[PDB]
Amino acid sequence: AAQTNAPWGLARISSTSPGTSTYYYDESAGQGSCVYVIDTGIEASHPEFEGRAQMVKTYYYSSRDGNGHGTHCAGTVGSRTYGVAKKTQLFGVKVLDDNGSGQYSTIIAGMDFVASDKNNRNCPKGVVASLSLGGGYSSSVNSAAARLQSSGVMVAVAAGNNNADARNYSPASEPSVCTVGASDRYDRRSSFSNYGSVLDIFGPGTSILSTWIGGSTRSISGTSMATPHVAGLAAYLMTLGKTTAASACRYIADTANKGDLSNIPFGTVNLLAYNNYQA
Repeated sequence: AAQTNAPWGLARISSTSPGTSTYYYDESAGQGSCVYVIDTGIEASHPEFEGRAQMVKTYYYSSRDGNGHGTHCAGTVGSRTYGVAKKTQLFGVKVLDDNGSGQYSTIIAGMDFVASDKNNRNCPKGVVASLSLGGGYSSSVNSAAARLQSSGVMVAVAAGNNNADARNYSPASEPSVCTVGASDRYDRRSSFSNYGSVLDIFGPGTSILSTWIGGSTRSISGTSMATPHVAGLAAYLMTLGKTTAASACRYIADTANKGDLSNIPFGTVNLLAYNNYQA
């Protein structure tokens, strides 16, 4: 595969450099892994999702996505035009309101609806969860994240958008998961992006074009945009044999673009999510 004049995010993860405008990948393309987008929900009726998106769970009045973010990121996972893994199912938990917010009661319950619900679904390839969310540090929410990973669900968390050591932010801080940071298109860790010991890989977080509520397709920045790429790739890869739910992060890191970002602090890993598709 070889989708051209692609978003900058997708093209980048297929490329050892920035400055390429075409996305390259395997014909597998996510067919048979599943991904759990944990955020404001999936507008599954989007023409981009071709039936692959759905609302498995919602802790609020409706499954309905009325922010866009849950849809946006969902696209970056498994949209056909904007997404990393273009043949994967997309299982929406709606843990967050349209105010743009929620509780750890819900958040955690979302982590843990999935730890089970994965069962109910079919992913002979493996499952990926996207923590499209983060707050201050809290030791429940981190436990949850672990539990979820512990339970064979490849977890991807945004490092955060506070321009701080992630360690003061959860679920990002949890050792077991893959904590993701953002890069701007010129191989620069993005301004908002958090950092430090904990972070695993980097992704495209910046200017990221993807799906949106009401048929549209817009472009927002954030380290929560970074992650569905990584979950996307995780799911793209776990589908390929190349790794297991546990081994994703440790693979993605072993396979990344080494010393291929700048504006990287001390400690903080210098690696960038690479898909490794020698086309």
